[PDB]
Amino acid sequence: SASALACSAHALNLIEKRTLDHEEMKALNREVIEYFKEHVNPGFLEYRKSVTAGGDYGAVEWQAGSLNTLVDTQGQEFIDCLGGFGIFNVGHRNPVVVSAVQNQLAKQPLHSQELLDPLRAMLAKTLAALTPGKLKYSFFCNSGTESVEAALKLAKAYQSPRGKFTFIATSGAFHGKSLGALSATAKSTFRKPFMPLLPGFRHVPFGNIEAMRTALNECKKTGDDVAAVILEPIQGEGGVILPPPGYLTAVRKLCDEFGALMILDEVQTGMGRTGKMFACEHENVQPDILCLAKALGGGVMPIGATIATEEVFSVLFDNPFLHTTTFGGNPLACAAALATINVLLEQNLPAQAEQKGDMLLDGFRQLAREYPDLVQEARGKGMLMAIEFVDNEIGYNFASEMFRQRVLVAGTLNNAKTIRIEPPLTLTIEQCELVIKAARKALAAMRQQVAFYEILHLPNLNEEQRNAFIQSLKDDPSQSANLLAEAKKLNDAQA
Amino acid sequence: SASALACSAHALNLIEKRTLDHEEMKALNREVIEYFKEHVNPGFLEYRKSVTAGGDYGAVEWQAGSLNTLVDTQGQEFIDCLGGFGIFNVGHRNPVVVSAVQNQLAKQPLHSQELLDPLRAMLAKTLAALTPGKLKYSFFCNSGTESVEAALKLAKAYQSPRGKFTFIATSGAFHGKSLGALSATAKSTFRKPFMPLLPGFRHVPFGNIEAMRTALNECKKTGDDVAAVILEPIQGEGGVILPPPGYLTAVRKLCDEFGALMILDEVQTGMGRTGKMFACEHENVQPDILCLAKALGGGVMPIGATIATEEVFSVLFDNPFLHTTTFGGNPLACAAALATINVLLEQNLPAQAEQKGDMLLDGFRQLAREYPDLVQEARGKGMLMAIEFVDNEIGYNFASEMFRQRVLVAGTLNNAKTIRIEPPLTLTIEQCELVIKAARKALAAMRQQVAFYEILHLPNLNEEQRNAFIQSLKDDPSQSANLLAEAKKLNDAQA
Amino acid sequence: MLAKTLAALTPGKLKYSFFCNSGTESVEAALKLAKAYQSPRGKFTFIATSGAFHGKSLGALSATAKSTFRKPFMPLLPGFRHVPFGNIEAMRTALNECKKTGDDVAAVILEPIQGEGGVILPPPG
Repeated sequence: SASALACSAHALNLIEKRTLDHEEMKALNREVIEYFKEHVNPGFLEYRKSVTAGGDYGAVEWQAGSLNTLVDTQGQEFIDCLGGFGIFNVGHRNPVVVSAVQNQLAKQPLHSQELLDPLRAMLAKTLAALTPGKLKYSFFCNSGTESVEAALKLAKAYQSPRGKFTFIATSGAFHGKSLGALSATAKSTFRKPFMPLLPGFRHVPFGNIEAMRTALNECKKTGDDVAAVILEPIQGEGGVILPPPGYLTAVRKLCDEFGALMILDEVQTGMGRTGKMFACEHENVQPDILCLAKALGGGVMPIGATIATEEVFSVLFDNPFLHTTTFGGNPLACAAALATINVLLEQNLPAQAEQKGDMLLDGFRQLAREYPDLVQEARGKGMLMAIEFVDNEIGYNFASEMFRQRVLVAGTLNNAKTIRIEPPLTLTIEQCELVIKAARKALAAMRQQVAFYEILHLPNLNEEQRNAFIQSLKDDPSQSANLLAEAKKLNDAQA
Repeated sequence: SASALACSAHALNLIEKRTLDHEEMKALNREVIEYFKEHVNPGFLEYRKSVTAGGDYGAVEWQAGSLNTLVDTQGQEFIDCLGGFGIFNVGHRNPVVVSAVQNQLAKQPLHSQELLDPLRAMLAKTLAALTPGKLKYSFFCNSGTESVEAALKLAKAYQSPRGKFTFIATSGAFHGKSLGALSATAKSTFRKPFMPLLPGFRHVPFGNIEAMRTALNECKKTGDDVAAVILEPIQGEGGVILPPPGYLTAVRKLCDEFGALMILDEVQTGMGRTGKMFACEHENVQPDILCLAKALGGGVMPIGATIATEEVFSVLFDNPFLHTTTFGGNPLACAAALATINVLLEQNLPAQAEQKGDMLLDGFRQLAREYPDLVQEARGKGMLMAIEFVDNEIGYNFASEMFRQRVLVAGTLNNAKTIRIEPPLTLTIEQCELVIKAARKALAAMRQQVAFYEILHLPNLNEEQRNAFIQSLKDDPSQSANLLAEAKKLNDAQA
Repeated sequence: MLAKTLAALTPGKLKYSFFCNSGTESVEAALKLAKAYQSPRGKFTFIATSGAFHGKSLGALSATAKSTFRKPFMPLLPGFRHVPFGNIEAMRTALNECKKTGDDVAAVILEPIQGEGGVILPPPG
């Protein structure tokens, strides 16, 4: 349409604005819907349509409200129970993190890549102090998938001179979408269109120590000895799947036995979300390689980190350029990360995550037994929780109904029936009660709805006998579950 | 030793400081050397030793000086002829980019991942306006290697239902170090320790249209039909290798003929460095997929972009989650990118890059004819230039001698004899002449140096006349050529 | 007796014989010899020629070049490449590029005259 200069200028004018009048708002929303349709992806528009009602599919981000709230272009405020799928552990625009990023921005945002940058050393030292056991050396990148790529490359550089090439992952796992990481990721629909991927990747059931022992033993028998095992301590996109107690310990023991490396993917569970700094600290398990991202950026910067023992990381000492990345370890990202570690440790946000997590999960379990017609079960650990519903449509209506009540929730990439609850660790108790009540009203509306459909498909009743039921349902919506009871109580007698 | 909290607190105290006293500086440099040794990589310390003399290996970054200068922890100012290997096209802490990043930081740094974020739409529209031909849809990530990963995955999703799986790259190419991108990258030492990589990747000589035609025709004959060809318009890491005029056009025609996709990797050559916004505009060639990073962040943010035609990008419309990335398209990075596009277009920095590039390359070629004993050839296009020396030791001494004169230069990952000159496009004419003069003094010192060694190693010489010879060598450097001859004149006469 | 006879009958240092039952099996044994010799030396990729035929067992089929013979059974062995038959510069290019990228060639396999290609004669030398 217009020249690139005009577009950029308009964009900067809109970046400098702090509030919008409604004709400004309507024009901007119309613009972003158009440019999403013609330059980003129209599929996204259809998806949000499936998780909203009416023009709610077209809510546009504008600004962080408070630590735990987001404000769209219309001034509507939302409680964030999504947390960017584990990004905003210390809330939105955390004053400490914003302050550090602002100071380093005043000093120097990106490094020369040639001279020694001090914040990379400081952050590496901090992470060595913060990680269990012999985890000592850190490599910095910009995303979770990049961290997993660095983990895989470390394992390969260490194990290939030892005649081991095959990797074991678990079904339902997610480790990123770059081709290397995608070889470990387990969701069929994510992988099939891009096959062939890396050779020698195998998957076993998550939480099943005997299956994994079988895989390692068979790989040894056939000469395809396993270089590394990679897993999440708790599967995020699988629907917040908790392994049996002692699973991580048994996996460590197994890797020690077969001489395979243990790669723990804590991209989602890390930085205090599960009640401790890292999920592996629940069992005092130290992997050979640990993957971090998301929350490590403090909800301000993109960052990833791959920490390893000196024994394995030493494969990069002779040639320090064997693995690099363009922006990795830039001063802005490092400042963000250091500020985030400081905030988490000074406010003991892991413990808070355990308390608030217990409270929210208590509420969700009570709602789960009150609504077994819609909720299958609620699960979680710390502030990483999920509610699995009976259908996908049901969980869809839940996401929509929560969005209408201005509480942000979203689904899970590998589980279509599950809705995740992943709010900031700074979520207040008041907002905890508010989100529990919001969930209650959501489930109530959904029960009314499923009753309303089920009454329409019952075969053994006349054309006007339903209309009395629909009528009574709508203007007197109180006889609800018990009403549905009445409906079938006539349908089965008329059968 | 110390807790993570103490380390973080110290790091933030140091982020808030703007200058360092002498003893604070000595303690910080000692700290950063230690933590690099024990937590980052000791190999880096050895590398910087190989490109410096004495404590120069231990210069620590601190702050951007001006648009084109960097200041270490000791207050020493360096002219940046490295530009972060193509990152700082608009200089360091560009006021426009810093301003946009600060405004968006005041609103919201990272997006929810659920709602529509407006700056992603704005940037996608801007890039559609700025890119040649039918390049229309953009996917945003955080690095060059991620952009190449998205390019490969687009090609795979498009070509796998058409029975095409193999990829053609070129020798000397660099496309990233994530395993997917690493399958395309061509440098042996980067790839061997991590094999096996993706199957079906082949390489042909860069700039050789008949070799590539041979590869495609043989792949068709054997049923391994090529899905895509990926190449840089000018190989940056290969030593700034220029293809014959018309090569890119012929590659486009060839891909059109065989029904393969053309992936142009402009991670390094993009954003005005080669005298035009994209290098592909020199021949008016539109690829199917275009890769951007580095300079697109304005030297403030990490960002990557993969732009494609609707025909190819439409493979993600039915399932918009088929390829995603955690931080991709965050508001901070988008603000940076829009600011950079604005700066480049408003100050016509591409044309400036052509002018200053021509001037610097003229100077380097003159120095090349004056010093054929050290310089093999100088080459470049716009402000992407390189000087290839006779050996690696020579180019090493050049990098060191330029570092001592406080001009920043570095080598190229795929070429050990070549030193790249990649300064900001905002480099001023005064600094251009200063860099030419610095190169002259460097080459002079290197010639006097090689003379000094050759005089030092002659075996048919006692100690007295050797002391006289190097004494004279110091006291009259312009006689360097003659005395060395004299030295051998005598080293032969007593053999 | 047959191994000794073949040693007497073959040019130069060809000395040891392995006996199988078919051409494709002979090519399989050739490939396995090359692999066992070159894998401890860090070389894995094989170069064949277009129009070549070396058998239809999967190993040999990786070297065989006819599209219709191979496509329905892909994926085959990794690291097999083809260059035009009789073109020494193309093959030199393949070997040099394989060395540059760290995919060093373990072996080159070819017929002295391509039978199924239509009795294709290479240039003298």
